[PDB]
Amino acid sequence: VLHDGFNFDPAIPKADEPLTITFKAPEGSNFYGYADDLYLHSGTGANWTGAPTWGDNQNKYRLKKTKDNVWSITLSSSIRHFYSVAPSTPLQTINLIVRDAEGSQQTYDYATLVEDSQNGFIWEEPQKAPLPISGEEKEGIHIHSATSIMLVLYDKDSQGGHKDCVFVTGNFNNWKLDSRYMMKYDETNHCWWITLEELTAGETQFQYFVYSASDGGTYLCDPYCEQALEKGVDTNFPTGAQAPYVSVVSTNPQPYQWSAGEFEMKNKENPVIYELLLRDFTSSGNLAGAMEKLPYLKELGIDAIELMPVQEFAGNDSWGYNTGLYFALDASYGTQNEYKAFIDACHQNGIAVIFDVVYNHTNNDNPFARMYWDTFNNRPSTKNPWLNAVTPHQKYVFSPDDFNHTSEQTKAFVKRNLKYLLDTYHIDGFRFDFTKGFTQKQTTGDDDLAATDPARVSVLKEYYEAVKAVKEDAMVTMQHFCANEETTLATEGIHFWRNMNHSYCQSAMGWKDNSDFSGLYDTTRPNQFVGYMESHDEERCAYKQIEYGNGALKTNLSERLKQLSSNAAFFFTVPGPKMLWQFGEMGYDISIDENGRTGKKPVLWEYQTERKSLVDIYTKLITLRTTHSDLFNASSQFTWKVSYNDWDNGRTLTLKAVNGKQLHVYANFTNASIDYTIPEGTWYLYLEGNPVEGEKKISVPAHEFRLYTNFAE
Ligand SMILES: OC[C@H]1O[C@H](OC[C@H]2O[C@H](O[C@H]3[C@H](O)[C@@H](O)[C@@H](O[C@H]4[C@H](O)[C@@H](O)[C@@H](O[C@H]5[C@H](O)[C@@H](O)[C@@H](O[C@H]6[C@H](O)[C@@H](O)[C@@H](O)O[C@@H]6CO)O[C@@H]5CO)O[C@@H]4CO)O[C@@H]3CO)[C@H](O)[C@@H](O)[C@@H]2O[C@H]2O[C@H](CO)[C@@H](O)[C@H](O)[C@H]2O)[C@H](O)[C@@H](O)[C@@H]1O
Ligand SMILES: OC[C@H]1O[C@H](O[C@H]2[C@H](O)[C@@H](O)[C@@H](O[C@H]3[C@H](O)[C@@H](O)[C@@H](O[C@H]4[C@H](O)[C@@H](O)[C@@H](O[C@H]5[C@H](O)[C@@H](O)[C@@H](O)O[C@@H]5CO)O[C@@H]4CO)O[C@@H]3CO)O[C@@H]2CO)[C@H](O)[C@@H](O)[C@@H]1O
Ligand SMILES: OC[C@H]1O[C@H](O[C@H]2[C@H](O)[C@@H](O)[C@@H](O[C@H]3[C@H](O)[C@@H](O)[C@@H](O[C@H]4[C@H](O)[C@@H](O)[C@@H](O[C@H]5[C@H](O)[C@@H](O)[C@@H](O)O[C@@H]5CO)O[C@@H]4CO)O[C@@H]3CO)O[C@@H]2CO)[C@H](O)[C@@H](O)[C@@H]1O
Ligand SMILES: [Ca+2]
Ligand SMILES: [Mn+2]
Repeated sequence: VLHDGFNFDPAIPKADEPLTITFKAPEGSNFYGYADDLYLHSGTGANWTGAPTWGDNQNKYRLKKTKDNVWSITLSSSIRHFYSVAPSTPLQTINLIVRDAEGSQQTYDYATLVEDSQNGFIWEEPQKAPLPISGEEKEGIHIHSATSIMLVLYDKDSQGGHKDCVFVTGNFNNWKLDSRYMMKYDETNHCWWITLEELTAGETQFQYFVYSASDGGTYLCDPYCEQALEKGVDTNFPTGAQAPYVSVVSTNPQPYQWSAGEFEMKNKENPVIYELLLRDFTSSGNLAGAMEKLPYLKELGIDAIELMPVQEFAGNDSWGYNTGLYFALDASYGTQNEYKAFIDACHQNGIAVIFDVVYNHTNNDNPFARMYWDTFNNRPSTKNPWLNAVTPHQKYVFSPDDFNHTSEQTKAFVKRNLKYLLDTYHIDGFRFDFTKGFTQKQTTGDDDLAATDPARVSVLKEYYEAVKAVKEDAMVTMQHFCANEETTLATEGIHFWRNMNHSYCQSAMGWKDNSDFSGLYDTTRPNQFVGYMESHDEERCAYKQIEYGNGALKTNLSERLKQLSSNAAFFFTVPGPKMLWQFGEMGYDISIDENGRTGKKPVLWEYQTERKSLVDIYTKLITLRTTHSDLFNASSQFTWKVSYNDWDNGRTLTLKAVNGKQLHVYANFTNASIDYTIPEGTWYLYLEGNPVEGEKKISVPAHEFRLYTNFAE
């Protein structure tokens, strides 16, 4: 009798006996009805000792077809002799891939356990025992003492099944599988657990080996670790450990001393948000480099820094939209305490901190993925309780590992992670990446995906309410781009990205086509829409000038900075929260496609002095929202003429406070001077408080604006 996949004679592989491996292709699978022989790509232990060169078709690697959909191979003399393993090396796992002769079609990483009598690895029945703790955050790493930690690993698949055993391996047992480090299973709580005793204080490194007869075994780290080494990044990644991740825990942490107490976001109803990628914001690409620039951002007058994703992402050179671990921040930007110090410094400068967080998808490195994996199709198992096997929204497939947001396990994980980041890092709110992806509906395009999904609306409220329960003044922004759902969710106090990049690129270039600014201001709830001329996802307004500008806007820096300054006068002057992408204030004009869309960008701090005239305008316009905040109250009456038809005679905006304060802006986006009659009144050129007669007529040069207040300071 044969199960689907790999079968073993002897049933329990023995390191020092021969082994017959029989592979049975399951129905639908890619070798189902395959006619020819298959080949074995295999090796022992974490790093596949003795693996051949991919495609080596020596007879010793041939699996003979013995029946329909059944192939067999014998590892002769012994397993140890087959892989040339030394007699005193514990041989505890065998990793198996079957492939065609061409090395084109294949199965994916699988392992089984090997008993090594000769070296003292004898199998034992795993014990059942009750979890000795209770409560809502049972899973993960509990520091019991300087010398002991309890590990708790959730294990229940979507078919109600679980693994057969779990070993903990690490620096404490030289990365071996050992019967003393077998976790006990609690069937009521659906958790493996163990206490590691007799650790030396300092740093414990570990991973799990999880095993079932039906799934085989796999190495994975703890999803709740706060610190991880990643193989290919950390030079000290342990030799005995398998890629990708090793969990790190200190039983004696040096705990960060937070300054003073109580931080509140300034201008909290309508903040100016600076979107920052640590990788490209400074030459050092890290927190320490960014910390040197907090004085610059404070003077700029911003209310909040939005950090592009800092949760552990694949490798160390990324935008961050490829999260492998959610409770560990990426050590390429710095240590846990450097993240706290950076956030503390922001706070001490008056600046809030928002984390960009990515819950649509994770990657193949996530323990949640590795726990229940399909080794035939290289994607999450259909039994995976957190992840979809196949992305429901086929228009947008950013990784193989799409979260199921109708899973209770997924929802509990996201809420616990949002609470963790608020409690540990003292952050001020969240920008949720791609909330449109929090859906189980089968779709193939933009319109079917964008149609209302009441379950998507419902889970986004749940996530919002979970954040508010922890910090009632936390700012929750969602990158959604689904109009009907945004109306419902904006009513609850959720903020939404309002993408005005297209219009302000067109105006920056001097093209009136599709230049309508009006989408920046939602007339119903202007404070719920975070409007931007630029984001990390879009082309730079100052780059489009160079590539496609009308006339002098291609070549004349002076004129380009005037036009970008006029854009800003039609942006920071508008009620509701606003976002700028790093260096827009200094006319950053490298194409998004330079060095590839997500590639490292040039770091051009010399632009801060060479385009200081634009930095000054941004600073004054942003600072105006602090010094005259009563003007930008959403109660203020706001009117503007910013359509396709508002061009040859200028664009206008007037903002009128209930207390009688007024702001008026005129701009000429054209390539020629235009005559304008200032509206009636006594006006000051606030960016210069020198008075100006209203009902008076001026010539406004190409690309320039005039800003007027009916107050002098
Ligand atoms: O380490 C390897 C590698 O991994 C990474 O790559 C992952 C991807 O990252 C990036 O994509 C991100 C965005 O940055 C993020 O902001 C977010 O953006 C999504 C939106 O959430 C989603 O809604 C959708 O937007 C659509 C929109 O829905 C639709 O309605 C319309 O909207 C317009 C409208 O048409 C218009 O009228 C106007 O009103 O404005 C609207 C707003 O635009 O069109 C929108 C845009 O199409 O899509 C966007 C993204 O475009 O979420 C994603 C993912 O979290 C990168 O931009 C992307 O290139 C990366 O994918 C790359 O890598 C993948 C595998 O690794 C691969 O599958 C993919 O093909 C490949 O290109 C890291 O971040 C890298 O740094 C790293 O090296
Ligand atoms: O420090 C030791 C060592 O560590 C790292 O390599 C080890 C891996 O971390 C470990 O997983 C294991 O690698 C396995 C691999 O996981 C497994 O999938 C298989 O790899 C096959 C692919 O399956 C197969 O498709 C083919 O891959 C091609 C790929 O198709 C092609 O598109 C292109 O990208 O190149 C690939 C390479 O030929 O072949 C590979 C096998 O080559 O088997 C692997 C084991 O052989 O063990 C690795 C070695 O210990 C580090 O990456 C390595 O530098 C370090 O020396
Ligand atoms: O009346 C005759 C003429 O009128 C119209 O064309 C003129 C436009 O009205 C005018 O604004 C100006 O066009 C600008 C355009 O507004 C501006 O955006 C820029 O266009 C660039 C894009 O910015 C750039 O991204 C790229 O667009 C590509 C895109 O990358 C690609 O993926 C795909 O979508 O195709 C697009 C090209 O179709 O390149 C364009 C440049 O082609 O600069 C434009 C001017 O260079 O000038 C137009 C006349 O030159 C009508 O549109 C036209 O049909 C009539 O013939
Ligand atoms: Ca990383
Ligand atoms: Mn999704």
